[PDB]
Amino acid sequence: MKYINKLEEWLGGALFIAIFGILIAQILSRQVFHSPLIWSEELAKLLFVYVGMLGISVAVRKQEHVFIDFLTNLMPEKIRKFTNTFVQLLVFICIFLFIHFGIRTFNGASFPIDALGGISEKWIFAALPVVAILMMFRFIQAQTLNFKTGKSYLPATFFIISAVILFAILFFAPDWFKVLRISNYIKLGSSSVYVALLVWLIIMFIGVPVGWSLFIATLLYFSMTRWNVVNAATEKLVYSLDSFPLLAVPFYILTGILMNTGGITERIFNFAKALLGHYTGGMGHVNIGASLLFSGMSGSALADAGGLGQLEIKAMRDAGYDDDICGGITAASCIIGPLVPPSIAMIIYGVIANESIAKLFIAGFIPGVLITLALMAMNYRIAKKRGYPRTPKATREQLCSSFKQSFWAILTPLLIIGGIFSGLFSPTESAIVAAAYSVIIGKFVYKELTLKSLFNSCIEAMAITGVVALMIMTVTFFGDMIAREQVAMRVADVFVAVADSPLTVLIMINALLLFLGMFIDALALQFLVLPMLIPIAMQFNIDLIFFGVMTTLNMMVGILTPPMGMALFVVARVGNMSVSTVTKGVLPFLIPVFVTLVLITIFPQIITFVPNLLI
Amino acid sequence: MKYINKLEEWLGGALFIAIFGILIAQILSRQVFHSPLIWSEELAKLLFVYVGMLGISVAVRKQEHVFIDFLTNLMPEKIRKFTNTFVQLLVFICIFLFIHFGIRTFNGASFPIDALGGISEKWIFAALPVVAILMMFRFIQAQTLNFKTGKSYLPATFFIISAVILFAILFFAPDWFKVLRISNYIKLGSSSVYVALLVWLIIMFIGVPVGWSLFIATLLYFSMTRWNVVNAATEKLVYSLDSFPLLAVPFYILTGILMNTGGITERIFNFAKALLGHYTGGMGHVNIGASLLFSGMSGSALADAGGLGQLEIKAMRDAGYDDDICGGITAASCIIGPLVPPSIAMIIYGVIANESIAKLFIAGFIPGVLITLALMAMNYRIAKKRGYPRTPKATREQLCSSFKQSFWAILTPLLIIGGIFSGLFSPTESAIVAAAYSVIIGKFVYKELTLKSLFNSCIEAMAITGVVALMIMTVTFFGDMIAREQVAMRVADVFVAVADSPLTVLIMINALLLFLGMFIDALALQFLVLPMLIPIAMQFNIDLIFFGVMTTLNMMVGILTPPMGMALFVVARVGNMSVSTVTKGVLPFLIPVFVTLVLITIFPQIITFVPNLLI
Ligand code: NA
Ligand code: NA
Ligand code: NA
Ligand code: NA
Repeated sequence: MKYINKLEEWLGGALFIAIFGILIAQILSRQVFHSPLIWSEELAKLLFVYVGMLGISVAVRKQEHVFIDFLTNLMPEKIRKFTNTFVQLLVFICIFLFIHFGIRTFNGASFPIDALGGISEKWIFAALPVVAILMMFRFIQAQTLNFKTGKSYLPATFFIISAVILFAILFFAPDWFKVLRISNYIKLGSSSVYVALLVWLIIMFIGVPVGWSLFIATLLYFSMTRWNVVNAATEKLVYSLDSFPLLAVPFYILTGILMNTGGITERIFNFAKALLGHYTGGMGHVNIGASLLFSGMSGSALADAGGLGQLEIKAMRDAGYDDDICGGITAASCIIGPLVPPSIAMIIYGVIANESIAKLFIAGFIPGVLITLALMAMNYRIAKKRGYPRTPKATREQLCSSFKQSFWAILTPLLIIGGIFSGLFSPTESAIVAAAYSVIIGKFVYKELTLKSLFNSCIEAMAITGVVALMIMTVTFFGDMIAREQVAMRVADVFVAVADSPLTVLIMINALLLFLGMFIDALALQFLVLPMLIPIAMQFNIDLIFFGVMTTLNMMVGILTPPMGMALFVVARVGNMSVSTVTKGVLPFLIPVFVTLVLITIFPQIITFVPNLLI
Repeated sequence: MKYINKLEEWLGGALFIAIFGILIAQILSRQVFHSPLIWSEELAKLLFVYVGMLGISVAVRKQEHVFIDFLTNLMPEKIRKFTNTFVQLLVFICIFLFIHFGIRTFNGASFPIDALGGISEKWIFAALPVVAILMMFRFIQAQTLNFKTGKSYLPATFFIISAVILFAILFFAPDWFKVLRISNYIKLGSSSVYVALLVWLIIMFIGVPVGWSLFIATLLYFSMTRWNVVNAATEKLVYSLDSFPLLAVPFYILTGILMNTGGITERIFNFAKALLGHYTGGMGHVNIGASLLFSGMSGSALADAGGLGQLEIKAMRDAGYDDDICGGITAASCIIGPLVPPSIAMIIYGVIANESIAKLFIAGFIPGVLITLALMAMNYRIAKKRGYPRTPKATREQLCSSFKQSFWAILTPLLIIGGIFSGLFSPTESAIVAAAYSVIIGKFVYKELTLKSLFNSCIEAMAITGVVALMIMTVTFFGDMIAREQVAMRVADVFVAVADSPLTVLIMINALLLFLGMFIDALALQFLVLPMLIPIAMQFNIDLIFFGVMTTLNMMVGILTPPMGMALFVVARVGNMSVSTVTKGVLPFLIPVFVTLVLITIFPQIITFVPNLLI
């Protein structure tokens, strides 16, 4: 079907541009003309729903949804074939039920959209089935290649025939499906939730994506007890994306993509080198400072690691640094980005826990500074011990010229931090302002931007957001089961004798997260673990801002821990060195991170005092 | 199918607003910032193509396409049933072939769109089939109502079955249609065009719409001689709408609709009454002046007749004027609008004849003033003869206040005329400027416009333009047949002994048009007659600007001529009087119009000298 080969990309880019313009107009009108608008937010959320659905469809087409690949890599090809067939079957079922629930909920929408002219909510609720059909088509398309390469046992015609038969049964004899209700045959009772979770773990491990396994577990739970209750909970699937705080993700991603161009990074690194280059430790300090500077704009670590390593490692190697130490420094300095705001992890945690993003950012600011100072101290100690030389002192004129060149680029982090801390802007408004400023600077003051490049960047940002959107909707759906069955209360009742001692609970949770982070990627681990943990945290009367900061730091420590750390692989690839050297170099730099984690775990006041002062 | 019940309206309104904004930006940038844009025109035309197709679809759904209804009104109901079935059959066939040719031409599009980034022309050519499917669905929908009320013999299931069978044949064995080629059975030869024209007339009279009958005639001609040649000509169907001069129609219509509000007309009429009300003839002069003022903004006569009669007739009746005279004045004064620019008829003539719209607009101004002066003279003569009284002289303060009130509204005609005459703007730019100014005035100075009202007005303007678009495309298609066979040359060769005497040819053409205008509406008559007349005019070396002006005046005279004059019916309805009295009152006022037509026919220098001076 060649004439619909770019529908999602083009339509999503158009919607993205429209939303960007709408929010820009809102901010400009409110701040300058003192003329607040009452429809901009509603329209932006309405469009964002469709943007998210389109991103999900693109990800489904390209087979990019996140999944756990630890046990998969240990399987033979023959064994992998069966499991890869099974996961396609499950995803087919998931998309079918997706379409069904979308149609039903669209038919059920009644209330109007006040503050937008009284329009009906059907406009919001219609995005689900319309894009679900396209997702089904994309899945069928991908099955052709899957079977062609020999990775699955099922062709596309099988799925087409099954879809036709299922639609016929649905539209002409739905009462037949009442034989797929597990409650007919066995009454499990209270153990239904435990069985559902047990099968959830297995299907997740065999290779099914997290976003689909979270849906399958809830469907099994409802089928096990009483099916007709699913209709009440199915509205959350759509209501989750209609959120204003969640809207800041794509714009932060776009800002990072725009600022990650080669020209800007060169200026920033040149300034940092001219500044910090002449001290004992030298290029290590330069690398840490550059990472800290880029943290204020980037919302992720791997982007920083893969954007600057080629440049930094050259300087450190040339100065006289060993390969293992330089790899370790490059890998370790990357975790600053997710901690210093803005940060995608904090946004996800706030959305899941219904906490305010601004307080999370303010609370998490300090740990970034502590980690940076500790890293500088350790780098100084190592460089002094190993007897490296000192680079020449830079003269003033080079500092002046480097600062003059980098001025506009380095101004952005101050913009964002001032906008958020002072309360002038909300996080979404701050993201919009940063994106607009970056676009202006790229187009005019550096000439590196063009309209086609901007459109491609918007498409890329939407594609990235699509992966997160599915997990968000499904985790919101799964939280319904978790809360209804009161799993947290039962777990707390089981874990007696540790109450009144929250320190032991924190230690246990930290140990569990540290152990799990060795084999599972951070992004999947967050969604896997948070829904079960947040209610248990609320059970013991643990502050949620501090809990969010602690969990985010503990998960970011994961990308450094063998076997499976993305930072290690990226650094080894970029610097052209064996992963063993990178690992041995990182080992000496893990002590500061562990010490910081211990300090914040035992002294919550450190985290919790700044946000109260500011808010 | 409830959830697609407003698709055309909403999408077309959105596209209309987008085009309006694009042209506004182009004009503002070029005139103020001296920064010409090279993509605005291409984008506007590309969007206008889709707007026109959507309008055609809406008109097809509502059954509003123009047709000749003279012979139809004389038929019994039982005899009307057969013909009404036949016309549905023919329209079904026409839409089917429309879809087929759209698909073929979209597949055949190769060249790119320079000045728009090199995009492919498939974007332009894709509008045809996509909307043709929707037109087919709307036709099938309307057939249900048609059969329900007993006006046709065929249900909708019949058409659905026929469409399915025809599509199956088209897609799986198209070589079967080669039995529908009339050239297999009889080789008519040179008489093919004559036979096609004869059947064209025959089917047109039984009530088939003009737009479909032209297409049917062309298809029959091609099938009669050699079918495969149709593919070369089918591109004009799409290329006709991709025209910049044609883009001025909807915006002039929108300007008229916006300015036809109750408040503005009240101010204009109050000013006119305060100005011209105290002279022998009085309210007649007032009515003529008000019509002249409204001509500069309105592009049609019936709109002026129906938007002002209720107010004018009251004043004339109260003054002491008889009913027949007041009806005659009201009916006669309406023909100023189509003559004084802007005018839709002149735009259509220029599009069909490839002449410049600006020259036609400048040339048609003088007759619009001669007619007004002659009408004033005749009204004075009648009022003096019948001994009506004189109204009191208005004092200065009322004149000052009426002016002060109407100032902004009455400014618009000067805006348009100055913009066009001075060469500052092209007609499309002038239309855009007038629409923007009217919107601004309605929203701010007079506080009468709202976004919903503007959207509804845009929808109405698109609906009106949809009717014209189909006739434009089909007449462009039919011109190919007319030019290929050289009908004009043969007609000229038949009509020997009149060459070297263009006066006799003009007299013959004028007599024919005057005779035809008695039974056929002006809008249908223009498309019916122009395609054959224009080549014959070119044959005799007759200037085309003068020919266009003369034909437009001759056709506008039609709406006054019984049996069938729309002006008479509208005036009788609005003034609540019998059509016989309206006719007998119009009779005395037809002498000035005939004298003006004779004068311009015998003295082309009256028309042809102003445009040469200005251009
Ligand atoms: Na960050
Ligand atoms: Na790890
Ligand atoms: Na006019
Ligand atoms: Na007439």
